[PDB]
Amino acid sequence: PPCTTEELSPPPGGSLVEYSGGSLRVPDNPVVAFIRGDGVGPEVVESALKVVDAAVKKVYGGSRRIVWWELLAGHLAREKCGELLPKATLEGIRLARVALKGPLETPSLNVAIRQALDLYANIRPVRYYGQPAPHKYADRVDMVIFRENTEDVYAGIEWPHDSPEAARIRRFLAEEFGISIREDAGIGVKPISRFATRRLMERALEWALRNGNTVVTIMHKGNIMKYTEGAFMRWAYEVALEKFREHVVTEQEVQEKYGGVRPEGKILVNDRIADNMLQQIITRPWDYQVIVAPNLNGDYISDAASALVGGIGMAAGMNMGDGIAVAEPVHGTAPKYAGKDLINPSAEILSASLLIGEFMGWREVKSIVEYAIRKAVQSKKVTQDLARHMPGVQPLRTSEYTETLIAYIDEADLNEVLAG
Amino acid sequence: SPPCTTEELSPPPGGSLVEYSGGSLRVPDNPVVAFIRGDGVGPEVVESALKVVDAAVKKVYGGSRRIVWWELLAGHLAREKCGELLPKATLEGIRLARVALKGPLETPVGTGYRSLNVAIRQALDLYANIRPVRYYGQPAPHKYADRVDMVIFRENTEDVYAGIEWPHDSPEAARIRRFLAEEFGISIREDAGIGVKPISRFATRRLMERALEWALRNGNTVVTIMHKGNIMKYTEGAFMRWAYEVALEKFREHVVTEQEVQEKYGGVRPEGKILVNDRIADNMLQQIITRPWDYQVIVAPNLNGDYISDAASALVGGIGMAAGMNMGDGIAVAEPVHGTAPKYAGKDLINPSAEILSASLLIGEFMGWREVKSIVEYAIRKAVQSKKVTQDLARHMPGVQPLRTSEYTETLIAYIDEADLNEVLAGKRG
Repeated sequence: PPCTTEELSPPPGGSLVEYSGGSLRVPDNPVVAFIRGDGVGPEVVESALKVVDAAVKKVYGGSRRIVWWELLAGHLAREKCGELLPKATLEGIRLARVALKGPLETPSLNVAIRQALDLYANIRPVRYYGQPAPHKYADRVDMVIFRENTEDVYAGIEWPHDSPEAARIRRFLAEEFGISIREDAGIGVKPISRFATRRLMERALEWALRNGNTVVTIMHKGNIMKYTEGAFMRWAYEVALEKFREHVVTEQEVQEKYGGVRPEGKILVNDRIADNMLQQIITRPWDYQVIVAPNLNGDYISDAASALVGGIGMAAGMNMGDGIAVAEPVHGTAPKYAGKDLINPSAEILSASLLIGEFMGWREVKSIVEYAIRKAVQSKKVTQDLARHMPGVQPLRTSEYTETLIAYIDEADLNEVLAG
Repeated sequence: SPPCTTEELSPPPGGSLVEYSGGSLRVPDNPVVAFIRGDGVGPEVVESALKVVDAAVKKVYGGSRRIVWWELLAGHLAREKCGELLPKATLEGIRLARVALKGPLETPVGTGYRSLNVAIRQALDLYANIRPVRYYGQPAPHKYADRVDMVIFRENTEDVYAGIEWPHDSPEAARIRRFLAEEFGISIREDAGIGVKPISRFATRRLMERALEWALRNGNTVVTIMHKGNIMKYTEGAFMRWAYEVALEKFREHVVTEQEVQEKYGGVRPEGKILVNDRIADNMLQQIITRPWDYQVIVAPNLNGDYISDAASALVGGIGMAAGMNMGDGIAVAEPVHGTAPKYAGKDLINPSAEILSASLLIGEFMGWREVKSIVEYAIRKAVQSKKVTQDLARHMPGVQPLRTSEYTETLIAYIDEADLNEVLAGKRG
C-alpha cells in the first residue's frame, strides 16, 4: 500500500472509475479505495468490505467484482509513512474518484481531505430499519440531507472578544457602516456564496433524478438572514429553474398550472423556514425526501432526523465533490469500544452501500445490504447499542453481526429483494 | 378610553401598579396588567385569556386577588383610534405597568419580519425570550411527549438574528471582503453574501442569570446550555463559558457543574443543587427527542433557542398551543408564539390555549401567582382529556364535534369553577 505519490499502485485486477465530461464512468471490475482509519474504524471498515463483497457477488452473479484498494490515514499511516495524512492518500482518492473511510482521530483530519479534494457536498441519508424509536412516525422518515459543507459559520471565520483582531473589526464596522457591536463580544462571520449554493443544489437535483425523488426542500432562515440564507434559497431555486426546468416544479406552479397536484415525473422544489423545517420533519415526515441546506441547518436537521428513527449510532454519510466521493460514518473513533468487538458496524456498512449503490449506480447492492440490516433488527440479532433497548435480548458481537448479515444477503431470494 | 397619547395614560380605577425597585418585583393583590388585543385572532384569544385568568384568580384566591386589566393599543385598533400602529403611549404604558399580555400583530407594509414586535422588544429592552413547552394530552408524534416539560431561555438580541449582513453584490460586502483579506488573510468568494455573528459577555450573563433565577423559583433540577462551541469557539463557545462563569460566580451555593458531579460528588446528582450542564447543539436536538426527561431549563443564544423551542413544541403536538414571554429587567410582555391567523379571525374558531397559557406564564411565573398556573393547566388538560376542544385539536380526534372559541372558553371556566382545590393545588400553594 502506497506511501508516496510515485508508489501509487492500484490492484491489477480492476479498472478505474472515470470522470471527463459530466458523466461518471463505472466499469464492472471497479477499483474503490478503502481507508481503515482509527479506533473502531479498522473494526468496521473490514466489517463492511466483507459484507458489501458477499453482496456484490450475490447480487450480480459474478459478472461484477469490486476491487478493494488500500490507502493509509491516521495511526496506520503514521506507523508506516510517518505522517497522519500523506499526499499519496489524497492523490490515491483523486485517481480512484471513489473511496470508503473509517473515522479518524484528531490530536480535524476529515476537513483536510474535504478541502484538498473539494468535497463540498455532505450527504446524509436517514431511514428507518425497524429499531426501537421515539418517533411514532419513524417508519415514514425516508430522507437524504444535502448539506453545503464549505461555508457558513462553520468556515471558522471568528475572533476572540478580547483579541486585537476583534477590536480592529469592531472599529472598522462602526466607522464604515455605523454597526455597533459591544466591546465584550466575540465575532464570527457567515459567508454564503452563489457558486457553493449552486454546486450543492445541482448535486441534490441530480440525486433526486437518479432515485426518482419527488420533493426537494430548501431549508433556510431567509426571512431573518436575507443576504446569506435568503440568498441561498434564491440561488437554489434559480439553478433549479435554470438547469432542471423540465424536471422541476415549484409550489406556486403546482397551485396555478396543475390543479394543486405535483405532476408524476416531476420534482416539487420547495422551501421551509429552518425552525419550521424541524417541526415539519417531526409532524409530517412523509412530506419530505431530499433536504437541501447550508452547513449549520444541514448539521442540525440530519442529527434531528437520525434521533427520530433511533438511528443516532447508525447514521451513514458521504462527502462529494465534482467527480469524486468519500463515504464515512457520522460517528467518531469511539476509543472505548475499539478492539472490544462490541461496536455497531451498521454505519460503516451503510456508508459503503451509499457510495457503491447510491452514487456509483449499483442500486441492487443497496437493496440487499438494507434488506439484511432490517432482517437483523426484525429478529433481534444485533449489537449491544441496539440490544440494550430490547427486552431480554442478548447482544450479538461485531464479527457475529457481520456474518449474520452476509447470511441474510446470500440466503435471500432476489425476486423479493429486487422488484419494480 | 384606551390611550393614544402620553397625557391620556391613566391606569384603571381600583388597580395598584406592580413595582420593581432594588431588584425585586412587588406584585400587589390588585395589580394593574396591561393588555393589547392585537390583530387577526388577537382580540378573540386575548378576550378568552382575560376571562379564563379572571376565573382562575377568583377561584384560587377567593376574591382577595383580582387583576385590574388595562387596555393599550397596537396594530389595527391603534391605527383606527390613534392613526398609527404603535403609539409611544402604548410603550410608555407597558413600562409603567411592567407586565402586559398581548395578541399577535400583523407586520406592516414592507418594514421587516414582525417589526412591531421587534419595536416593542427593543424599546423596552426585553432581552430574554422565554418559551415553556409542556404536554397537555393532545395527540402527538413523540412517544415520550408526556416526558417533555421544558422551558427555553433564548437570548433574543444578538447572534446572526441581529441583522448584520450585506448582499453578495453590494459595495459594502465588497469592502468587507477586501478588509478581511488584506488585514487577516481571510478568503471569501466574490459571489458570497456576508453575515456577522456577535455574542457578548453582557448579553449572555443577563440571560443566564434570569434562567437560574427561574430555575430557583420553579425548583428546577437541571439547566442546560445549548451551544455549538466546538466549531464556533469565540461566539457559541464563549456563550457557554460565560454562562458557566456567572453560574459559579453568582449562584455557587445553589449550583453544581457536571464536570464536577461524577468526579467530586456522589456520581449521581446530589440533593438540593441545580445541575448546570451543556450540550452540543445538534446533539441537544437529538437529546430532547431521545431522553426528554433529562432536560428542564435550556439556555441558548438566539438561533439555537429559536430552533430547539420549535422542535420541542412539535414533539408535544403543541405547535399552535405554544406560549411565550419576552422579559427584561423589571418587565415582561407575554404572547403566543403563533401569528394573527387571518383566515380564522372573527370566526370564533381559533384555539385560545396559546394566549391563555401566555397569560398563565405571565401571571403564574413572572408575577408569582403559582396557583393560577396550576388551575389553568389543570383545566386545559381536563378539556383535552374530555375531548372538549377547538377544531385544531378536534380534527385529530375522530367523530368529535369541535368547540367554537367562546364555547371552549366557557368549558375551561366551568372546569376551573368546579375544580377540587385539595387535589389541583396539592403541594402547589403559597
